[PDB]
Amino acid sequence: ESARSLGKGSAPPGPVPEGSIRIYSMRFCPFAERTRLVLKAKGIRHEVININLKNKPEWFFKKNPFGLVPVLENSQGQLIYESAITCEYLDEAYPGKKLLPDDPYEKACQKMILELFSKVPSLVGSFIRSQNKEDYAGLKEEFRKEFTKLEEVLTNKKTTFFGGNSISMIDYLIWPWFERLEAMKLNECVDHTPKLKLWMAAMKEDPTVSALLTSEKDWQGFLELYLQNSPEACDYGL
Amino acid sequence: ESARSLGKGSAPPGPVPEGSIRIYSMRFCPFAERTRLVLKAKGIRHEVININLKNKPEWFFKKNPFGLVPVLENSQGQLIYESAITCEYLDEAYPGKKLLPDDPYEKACQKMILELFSKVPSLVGSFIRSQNKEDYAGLKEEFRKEFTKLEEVLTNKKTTFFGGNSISMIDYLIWPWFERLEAMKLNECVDHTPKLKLWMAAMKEDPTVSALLTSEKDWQGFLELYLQNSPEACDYGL
Ligand SMILES: *CC(=O)Nc1ccc(Cl)c(S(=O)(=O)N(C)CCOC)c1
Ligand SMILES: *CC(=O)Nc1ccc(Cl)c(S(=O)(=O)N(C)CCOC)c1
Repeated sequence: ESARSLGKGSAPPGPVPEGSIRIYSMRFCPFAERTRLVLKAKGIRHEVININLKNKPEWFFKKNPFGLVPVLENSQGQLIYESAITCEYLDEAYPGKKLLPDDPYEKACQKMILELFSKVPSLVGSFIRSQNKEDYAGLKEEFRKEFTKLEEVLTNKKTTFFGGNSISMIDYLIWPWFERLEAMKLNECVDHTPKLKLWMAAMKEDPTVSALLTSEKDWQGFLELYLQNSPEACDYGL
Repeated sequence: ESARSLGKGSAPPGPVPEGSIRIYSMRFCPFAERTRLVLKAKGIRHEVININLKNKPEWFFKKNPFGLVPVLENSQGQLIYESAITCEYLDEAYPGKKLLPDDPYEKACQKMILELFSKVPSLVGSFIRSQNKEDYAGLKEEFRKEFTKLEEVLTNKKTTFFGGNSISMIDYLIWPWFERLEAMKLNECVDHTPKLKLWMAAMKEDPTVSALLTSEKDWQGFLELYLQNSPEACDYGL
């Protein structure tokens, strides 16, 4: 019940309490998962408001002019949007495990890997446009070309994760699209990328990843409603 | 002569000397201008190699797998690519005026403005596809819609520049597309954005901006060669 989304007609929410940060999220949004993985990895006390992205509250555009999740709002009333900006803000503003390195070059390397990854989220988009076994063969080739680039980074570094032998920001920033691969029937696309495939196994063992992972049944329930343009897609399961 | 570009058949260059950083650039590339504005604003000793982007040296893909400028290479042999990553790396790695704020929220704000700007560079692309007075009217409307978003930020802050009353990273990151507006005959697109129009006048007075500004005759010379796919476009004037 508590996780039910707010949509059109919902009262603007009150001030974020001191000692807490608020995320405007949607339970199946991969971009907002980035921000929730960081909040959990850093142990930041927070509250979640889920937004019905099919049936947005008008007041939500006061939080983010683009009308997109994720959005952070703190007790001072500051608003931060764009998933990679929300994650970096949280790593700098809060104590705990640093997810980005302090060294400028190593930090730039994490960003360059994110850049290597930057076509993957629009391919997941495009997966919607796949109607038949022919489009599905092309889609799989497109994922393979992108995954080879990430495979090369792990072969150069010979580390468990993209930022070294410990999980760091860059892993959490790319993870949500890998999480969705099995439910999209694109698991085979890591078959030519053995290190990327072991990276996925190591990610699923991470306490933070494991605490936020959605079951394939849960993601399928969402997608089917999403693809009808159902106002209930966002509240699948509730 | 010294600024002449290296292209196909050119010897791989030697190691970057200690005390210097190298940029792989192209004299009329707006993305690489971002990095050169930062190098100049921060007083960083550097050397420039200009790349013939129409006739790339094969060795240039060893600097950047994407084959794009800008690229930084330091004396340790580290490579940094993507214009916004090269600029942030330089602000963190070198002394002088900080171009990004230390406060995490104010830094996130600069990034959110960059996000507001993110459609402008592909419209400049698209300006190439404009053939006639009708396409030019549509193009102008598209620039206006984007410029209104930046106009709102200056009206909210009531500062000279996008990051406060002093010029900072965010100004240098968006400047190169405004510099090119007069030569593209898109000067009129700031006519409904009076604060953005005054921001352009303040930018042209900045010592760093003014030191790197290319004349309209120089940019026209480049564009005409560029649009023929001339291998000499990059060396216009030399
Ligand atoms: C927050 C969010 O879900 N944004 C977003 C925007 C575009 C696309 Cl394509 C996606 S998706 O790849 O997960 N897919 C279409 C399912 C929809 O997720 C809302 C997500
Ligand atoms: C470095 C660089 O010039 N990159 C680049 C990539 C695409 C586009 Cl469209 C441009 S441009 O908007 O300046 N224009 C097409 C002129 C070409 O500049 C090389 C630049």
